[PDB]
Amino acid sequence: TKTFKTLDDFLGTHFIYTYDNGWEYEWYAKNDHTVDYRIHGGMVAGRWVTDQKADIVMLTEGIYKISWTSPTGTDVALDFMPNEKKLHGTIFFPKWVEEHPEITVTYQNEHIDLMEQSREKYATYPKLVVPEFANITYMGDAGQNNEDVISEAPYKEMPNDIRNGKYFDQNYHRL
Amino acid sequence: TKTFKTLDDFLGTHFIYTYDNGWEYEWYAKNDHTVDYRIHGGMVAGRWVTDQKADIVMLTEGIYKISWTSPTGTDVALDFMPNEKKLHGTIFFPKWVEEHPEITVTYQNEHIDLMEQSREKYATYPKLVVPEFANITYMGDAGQNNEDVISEAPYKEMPNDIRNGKYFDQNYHRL
Ligand SMILES: [Ba+2]
Ligand SMILES: [Cl-]
Ligand code: NA
Ligand code: NA
Ligand code: NA
Ligand code: NA
Repeated sequence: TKTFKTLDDFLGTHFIYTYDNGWEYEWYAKNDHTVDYRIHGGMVAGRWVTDQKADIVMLTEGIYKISWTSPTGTDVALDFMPNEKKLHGTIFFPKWVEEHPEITVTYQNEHIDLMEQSREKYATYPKLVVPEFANITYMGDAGQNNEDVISEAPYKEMPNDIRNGKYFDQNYHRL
Repeated sequence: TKTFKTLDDFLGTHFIYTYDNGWEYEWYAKNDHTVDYRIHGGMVAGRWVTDQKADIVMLTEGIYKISWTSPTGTDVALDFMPNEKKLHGTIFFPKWVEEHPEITVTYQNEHIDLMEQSREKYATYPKLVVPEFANITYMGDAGQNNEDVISEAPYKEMPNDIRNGKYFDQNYHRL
Protein backbone atom coordinates (compact mmCIF):
# COMPACT_ATOMS: atom_id res chain seq x y z
CA THR A 1 0.00 0.00 0.00
CA LYS A 2 1.27 3.50 -0.89
CA THR A 3 0.16 6.76 0.76
CA PHE A 4 -1.14 9.38 -1.67
CA LYS A 5 -0.06 12.78 -0.32
CA THR A 6 0.78 15.21 -3.17
CA LEU A 7 -0.58 16.09 -6.62
CA ASP A 8 2.53 14.37 -8.07
CA ASP A 9 1.66 11.10 -6.24
CA PHE A 10 -1.68 11.10 -8.03
CA LEU A 11 -0.65 12.05 -11.60
CA GLY A 12 0.24 9.09 -13.82
CA THR A 13 -2.03 6.78 -11.77
CA HIS A 14 -4.31 4.34 -13.64
CA PHE A 15 -7.62 3.41 -11.96
CA ILE A 16 -10.33 0.79 -12.38
CA TYR A 17 -13.48 1.25 -10.31
CA THR A 18 -17.09 0.11 -9.91
CA TYR A 19 -19.78 2.66 -9.05
CA ASP A 20 -22.51 1.82 -6.53
CA ASN A 21 -24.98 1.55 -9.48
CA GLY A 22 -23.05 -1.38 -10.96
CA TRP A 23 -21.21 0.74 -13.56
CA GLU A 24 -17.53 -0.09 -14.14
CA TYR A 25 -15.16 2.66 -15.29
CA GLU A 26 -11.45 3.07 -16.08
CA TRP A 27 -9.57 6.35 -15.88
CA TYR A 28 -6.04 7.65 -16.21
CA ALA A 29 -4.44 10.93 -15.06
CA LYS A 30 -2.11 11.29 -18.10
CA ASN A 31 -0.70 14.64 -16.88
CA ASP A 32 -1.88 17.73 -14.94
CA HIS A 33 -4.41 18.85 -17.56
CA THR A 34 -5.20 15.64 -19.53
CA VAL A 35 -7.24 12.51 -18.84
CA ASP A 36 -7.94 9.27 -20.68
CA TYR A 37 -10.82 6.94 -19.85
CA ARG A 38 -12.59 3.78 -20.96
CA ILE A 39 -16.02 2.54 -19.95
CA HIS A 40 -16.74 -1.16 -19.35
CA GLY A 41 -20.25 -1.34 -17.90
CA GLY A 42 -23.46 0.70 -17.80
CA MET A 43 -25.41 2.98 -20.18
CA VAL A 44 -22.44 4.07 -22.36
CA ALA A 45 -20.25 0.91 -22.01
CA GLY A 46 -17.74 0.45 -24.85
CA ARG A 47 -17.01 4.18 -25.07
CA TRP A 48 -13.42 5.39 -24.72
CA VAL A 49 -11.68 8.75 -24.82
CA THR A 50 -8.07 9.86 -25.08
CA ASP A 51 -6.56 13.34 -24.64
CA GLN A 52 -9.51 14.94 -22.85
CA LYS A 53 -8.57 18.31 -21.31
CA ALA A 54 -9.37 18.62 -17.61
CA ASP A 55 -8.88 20.75 -14.55
CA ILE A 56 -7.07 18.58 -11.96
CA VAL A 57 -6.40 19.80 -8.39
CA MET A 58 -5.55 18.39 -4.98
CA LEU A 59 -8.36 19.54 -2.63
CA THR A 60 -6.47 18.60 0.51
CA GLU A 61 -3.91 15.93 1.38
CA GLY A 62 -4.65 12.76 -0.57
CA ILE A 63 -7.97 13.96 -2.08
CA TYR A 64 -8.13 14.83 -5.81
CA LYS A 65 -10.82 16.61 -7.85
CA ILE A 66 -11.09 16.45 -11.64
CA SER A 67 -13.44 18.44 -13.90
CA TRP A 68 -14.00 18.29 -17.66
CA THR A 69 -16.70 18.96 -20.22
CA SER A 70 -17.17 16.52 -23.10
CA PRO A 71 -17.73 16.95 -26.94
CA THR A 72 -21.09 15.26 -26.24
CA GLY A 73 -22.03 18.05 -23.80
CA THR A 74 -21.55 15.82 -20.74
CA ASP A 75 -20.04 17.56 -17.66
CA VAL A 76 -18.01 15.57 -15.12
CA ALA A 77 -16.66 16.10 -11.58
CA LEU A 78 -14.60 13.26 -10.03
CA ASP A 79 -13.31 13.15 -6.45
CA PHE A 80 -10.63 10.53 -5.77
CA MET A 81 -9.93 9.29 -2.25
CA PRO A 82 -7.27 6.66 -3.11
CA ASN A 83 -5.93 6.10 0.46
CA GLU A 84 -9.43 4.79 1.19
CA LYS A 85 -9.84 3.00 -2.18
CA LYS A 86 -12.90 5.17 -2.86
CA LEU A 87 -14.10 7.75 -5.39
CA HIS A 88 -17.17 9.94 -5.91
CA GLY A 89 -18.38 11.05 -9.31
CA THR A 90 -21.16 13.24 -10.63
CA ILE A 91 -21.96 12.88 -14.32
CA PHE A 92 -24.34 15.43 -15.87
CA PHE A 93 -25.72 13.81 -19.04
CA PRO A 94 -27.57 15.76 -21.73
CA LYS A 95 -31.04 14.23 -22.38
CA TRP A 96 -30.08 12.89 -25.85
CA VAL A 97 -27.27 10.76 -24.33
CA GLU A 98 -29.76 8.96 -22.06
CA GLU A 99 -32.13 8.52 -25.07
CA HIS A 100 -29.42 7.48 -27.57
CA PRO A 101 -26.41 6.22 -25.50
CA GLU A 102 -24.94 4.13 -28.36
CA ILE A 103 -24.24 7.29 -30.42
CA THR A 104 -21.51 8.07 -27.83
CA VAL A 105 -20.24 4.46 -27.70
CA THR A 106 -17.16 4.59 -29.93
CA TYR A 107 -13.61 5.93 -30.01
CA GLN A 108 -14.66 9.56 -29.53
CA ASN A 109 -11.40 10.99 -30.91
CA GLU A 110 -12.33 9.69 -34.37
CA HIS A 111 -15.89 11.02 -34.10
CA ILE A 112 -15.68 14.52 -32.55
CA ASP A 113 -17.80 16.19 -35.25
CA LEU A 114 -20.52 13.53 -34.78
CA MET A 115 -20.71 14.37 -31.04
CA GLU A 116 -20.85 18.14 -31.68
CA GLN A 117 -23.53 17.74 -34.37
CA SER A 118 -25.56 15.44 -32.08
CA ARG A 119 -25.51 17.79 -29.04
CA GLU A 120 -27.00 20.66 -31.10
CA LYS A 121 -29.47 18.47 -33.02
CA TYR A 122 -30.89 16.44 -30.13
CA ALA A 123 -32.41 17.45 -26.77
CA THR A 124 -30.33 18.59 -23.81
CA TYR A 125 -33.01 18.94 -21.13
CA PRO A 126 -33.95 17.45 -18.70
CA LYS A 127 -30.47 16.33 -17.72
CA LEU A 128 -29.65 12.89 -16.33
CA VAL A 129 -27.50 13.41 -13.23
CA VAL A 130 -25.62 10.39 -11.82
CA PRO A 131 -24.10 11.19 -8.25
CA GLU A 132 -22.44 7.92 -7.07
CA PHE A 133 -19.63 6.61 -4.87
CA ALA A 134 -17.31 3.90 -6.20
CA ASN A 135 -14.90 1.27 -4.91
CA ILE A 136 -11.43 1.36 -6.51
CA THR A 137 -10.45 -2.18 -7.62
CA TYR A 138 -7.18 -1.36 -9.42
CA MET A 139 -4.35 1.16 -8.97
CA GLY A 140 -1.31 1.21 -11.25
CA ASP A 141 1.53 3.71 -11.45
CA ALA A 142 1.69 4.07 -15.24
CA GLY A 143 3.78 7.24 -15.21
CA GLN A 144 2.70 10.43 -16.96
CA ASN A 145 2.15 10.77 -20.74
CA ASN A 146 1.97 7.00 -21.26
CA GLU A 147 0.22 6.24 -24.56
CA ASP A 148 -0.22 2.49 -23.94
CA VAL A 149 -2.61 2.89 -20.98
CA ILE A 150 -5.87 3.60 -22.87
CA SER A 151 -4.95 2.71 -26.47
CA GLU A 152 -7.67 0.27 -27.65
CA ALA A 153 -11.42 -0.46 -27.31
CA PRO A 154 -12.52 -2.41 -24.20
CA TYR A 155 -13.16 -6.14 -24.28
CA LYS A 156 -15.08 -8.41 -21.89
CA GLU A 157 -11.99 -9.72 -20.06
CA MET A 158 -9.94 -6.49 -20.07
CA PRO A 159 -10.50 -5.27 -16.48
CA ASN A 160 -9.54 -8.77 -15.19
CA ASP A 161 -6.47 -8.94 -17.48
CA ILE A 162 -5.29 -5.61 -15.93
CA ARG A 163 -6.16 -6.54 -12.30
CA ASN A 164 -4.43 -9.90 -12.71
CA GLY A 165 -1.18 -8.50 -14.14
CA LYS A 166 -1.66 -10.01 -17.60
CA TYR A 167 -1.95 -6.82 -19.70
CA PHE A 168 1.15 -4.56 -19.25
CA ASP A 169 4.87 -5.37 -18.95
CA GLN A 170 7.33 -4.33 -16.20
CA ASN A 171 7.58 -0.85 -17.79
CA TYR A 172 3.79 -0.48 -18.06
CA HIS A 173 3.62 -1.00 -21.83
CA ARG A 174 1.21 -3.47 -23.47
CA LEU A 175 2.37 -6.89 -24.69
CA THR B 1 -14.50 27.09 14.63
CA LYS B 2 -16.34 23.86 15.41
CA THR B 3 -14.83 20.61 14.14
CA PHE B 4 -16.87 19.12 11.29
CA LYS B 5 -16.85 15.31 11.48
CA THR B 6 -20.24 14.08 10.30
CA LEU B 7 -22.86 14.98 7.67
CA ASP B 8 -25.03 16.29 10.54
CA ASP B 9 -22.37 18.86 11.59
CA PHE B 10 -22.51 20.24 8.01
CA LEU B 11 -26.29 20.43 7.42
CA GLY B 12 -27.78 23.76 8.43
CA THR B 13 -24.51 25.64 7.85
CA HIS B 14 -24.63 29.09 6.23
CA PHE B 15 -21.52 30.08 4.24
CA ILE B 16 -20.02 33.13 2.58
CA TYR B 17 -16.84 32.56 0.53
CA THR B 18 -14.76 34.33 -2.17
CA TYR B 19 -13.47 32.31 -5.13
CA ASP B 20 -9.86 32.81 -6.32
CA ASN B 21 -11.19 35.01 -9.15
CA GLY B 22 -12.69 37.35 -6.51
CA TRP B 23 -16.30 36.12 -6.86
CA GLU B 24 -18.17 36.31 -3.57
CA TYR B 25 -20.90 33.68 -3.10
CA GLU B 26 -23.21 32.73 -0.23
CA TRP B 27 -24.71 29.27 0.17
CA TYR B 28 -26.78 27.39 2.76
CA ALA B 29 -27.30 23.64 3.39
CA LYS B 30 -31.03 23.83 4.24
CA ASN B 31 -31.48 20.06 4.45
CA ASP B 32 -29.94 16.81 3.15
CA HIS B 33 -31.44 17.38 -0.34
CA THR B 34 -31.96 21.17 -0.54
CA VAL B 35 -29.71 24.21 -1.02
CA ASP B 36 -30.39 27.97 -1.04
CA TYR B 37 -27.82 30.39 -2.51
CA ARG B 38 -27.19 34.08 -3.22
CA ILE B 39 -24.59 35.69 -5.50
CA HIS B 40 -22.67 38.91 -4.65
CA GLY B 41 -19.88 38.92 -7.23
CA GLY B 42 -19.00 38.20 -10.83
CA MET B 43 -20.83 37.29 -14.03
CA VAL B 44 -24.23 36.69 -12.37
CA ALA B 45 -23.99 38.94 -9.28
CA GLY B 46 -27.46 39.72 -7.87
CA ARG B 47 -28.90 36.27 -8.65
CA TRP B 48 -30.33 34.26 -5.76
CA VAL B 49 -32.00 30.84 -5.54
CA THR B 50 -34.04 28.95 -2.92
CA ASP B 51 -35.28 25.36 -2.59
CA GLN B 52 -32.88 23.99 -5.23
CA LYS B 53 -32.75 20.19 -5.08
CA ALA B 54 -29.26 18.72 -4.76
CA ASP B 55 -27.29 15.59 -3.97
CA ILE B 56 -25.36 16.21 -0.72
CA VAL B 57 -22.90 13.67 0.74
CA MET B 58 -19.97 13.33 3.12
CA LEU B 59 -16.98 12.25 0.98
CA THR B 60 -14.78 11.47 3.97
CA GLU B 61 -14.65 12.79 7.56
CA GLY B 62 -15.32 16.55 7.38
CA ILE B 63 -15.26 16.86 3.56
CA TYR B 64 -18.56 17.43 1.71
CA LYS B 65 -19.72 17.28 -1.91
CA ILE B 66 -22.87 18.89 -3.35
CA SER B 67 -24.13 18.30 -6.89
CA TRP B 68 -27.01 20.06 -8.64
CA THR B 69 -28.30 21.08 -12.05
CA SER B 70 -30.11 24.40 -12.56
CA PRO B 71 -33.25 25.64 -14.42
CA THR B 72 -30.71 27.67 -16.44
CA GLY B 73 -28.92 24.49 -17.54
CA THR B 74 -25.98 25.29 -15.22
CA ASP B 75 -24.27 22.30 -13.56
CA VAL B 76 -22.55 22.76 -10.15
CA ALA B 77 -20.23 20.48 -8.14
CA LEU B 78 -19.18 21.92 -4.77
CA ASP B 79 -16.58 20.48 -2.40
CA PHE B 80 -16.45 21.91 1.13
CA MET B 81 -13.46 21.56 3.46
CA PRO B 82 -14.80 23.62 6.39
CA ASN B 83 -12.11 22.61 8.96
CA GLU B 84 -9.66 24.39 6.62
CA LYS B 85 -12.01 27.30 5.72
CA LYS B 86 -11.58 26.14 2.10
CA LEU B 87 -13.97 25.10 -0.65
CA HIS B 88 -13.68 24.11 -4.31
CA GLY B 89 -16.50 24.62 -6.80
CA THR B 90 -16.83 23.82 -10.49
CA ILE B 91 -19.57 25.68 -12.37
CA PHE B 92 -20.55 24.59 -15.91
CA PHE B 93 -22.35 27.54 -17.57
CA PRO B 94 -24.26 27.16 -20.85
CA LYS B 95 -22.87 29.46 -23.55
CA TRP B 96 -26.08 31.53 -23.31
CA VAL B 97 -25.48 32.42 -19.65
CA GLU B 98 -22.02 33.78 -20.62
CA GLU B 99 -23.65 35.66 -23.55
CA HIS B 100 -26.78 36.88 -21.65
CA PRO B 101 -25.94 36.75 -17.88
CA GLU B 102 -28.53 39.39 -16.84
CA ILE B 103 -31.48 37.10 -17.75
CA THR B 104 -30.40 34.94 -14.80
CA VAL B 105 -29.82 37.92 -12.46
CA THR B 106 -33.12 37.82 -10.56
CA TYR B 107 -34.96 35.72 -7.99
CA GLN B 108 -35.06 32.52 -10.04
CA ASN B 109 -38.04 31.01 -8.15
CA GLU B 110 -40.36 33.62 -9.70
CA HIS B 111 -38.92 33.26 -13.23
CA ILE B 112 -38.59 29.47 -13.81
CA ASP B 113 -40.43 29.61 -17.18
CA LEU B 114 -38.03 32.29 -18.46
CA MET B 115 -35.01 30.12 -17.48
CA GLU B 116 -36.40 26.97 -19.14
CA GLN B 117 -37.37 28.98 -22.28
CA SER B 118 -33.94 30.62 -22.55
CA ARG B 119 -31.95 27.37 -22.27
CA GLU B 120 -33.87 26.13 -25.34
CA LYS B 121 -33.88 29.37 -27.37
CA TYR B 122 -30.17 30.24 -26.97
CA ALA B 123 -26.86 28.40 -27.40
CA THR B 124 -25.67 25.65 -25.07
CA TYR B 125 -22.10 25.25 -26.40
CA PRO B 126 -19.27 25.94 -25.87
CA LYS B 127 -19.70 25.74 -22.11
CA LEU B 128 -17.88 28.22 -19.86
CA VAL B 129 -16.29 26.10 -17.09
CA VAL B 130 -15.18 27.87 -13.90
CA PRO B 131 -12.90 25.46 -11.72
CA GLU B 132 -11.88 27.43 -8.58
CA PHE B 133 -10.90 27.32 -4.89
CA ALA B 134 -12.64 29.71 -2.49
CA ASN B 135 -11.74 31.10 0.93
CA ILE B 136 -14.55 30.80 3.50
CA THR B 137 -15.04 34.09 5.37
CA TYR B 138 -18.23 33.19 7.30
CA MET B 139 -19.75 30.07 8.90
CA GLY B 140 -23.12 30.40 10.65
CA ASP B 141 -24.98 27.73 12.63
CA ALA B 142 -28.36 28.46 11.02
CA GLY B 143 -30.07 25.15 11.78
CA GLN B 144 -31.83 23.08 9.12
CA ASN B 145 -34.98 24.41 7.33
CA ASN B 146 -34.52 28.09 8.21
CA GLU B 147 -36.45 30.05 5.55
CA ASP B 148 -35.02 33.39 6.79
CA VAL B 149 -31.42 32.63 5.82
CA ILE B 150 -31.81 33.39 2.07
CA SER B 151 -35.13 35.28 1.87
CA GLU B 152 -34.30 38.54 0.08
CA ALA B 153 -32.24 39.93 -2.80
CA PRO B 154 -28.57 40.73 -2.04
CA TYR B 155 -27.50 44.33 -1.43
CA LYS B 156 -23.94 45.73 -1.47
CA GLU B 157 -23.18 45.62 2.29
CA MET B 158 -25.08 42.33 2.90
CA PRO B 159 -22.09 39.98 3.34
CA ASN B 160 -20.46 42.55 5.68
CA ASP B 161 -23.70 42.80 7.70
CA ILE B 162 -23.79 38.99 8.02
CA ARG B 163 -20.06 38.74 8.91
CA ASN B 164 -20.45 41.63 11.39
CA GLY B 165 -23.33 39.98 13.26
CA LYS B 166 -25.87 42.62 12.24
CA TYR B 167 -28.21 40.61 10.00
CA PHE B 168 -29.73 37.90 12.23
CA ASP B 169 -30.98 37.77 15.83
CA GLN B 170 -29.89 35.30 18.54
CA ASN B 171 -32.12 32.56 17.08
CA TYR B 172 -30.81 33.11 13.49
CA HIS B 173 -33.91 34.89 12.17
CA ARG B 174 -33.64 38.18 10.19
CA LEU B 175 -36.18 39.94 12.41
BA1 LIG C 1 -21.86 3.64 -32.01
CL1 LIG D 1 -30.45 26.94 -9.59
NA1 NA E 1 -15.03 13.27 -23.57
NA1 NA F 1 -3.23 6.36 -22.57
NA1 NA G 1 -16.37 36.17 1.20
NA1 NA H 1 -21.08 35.26 -10.48
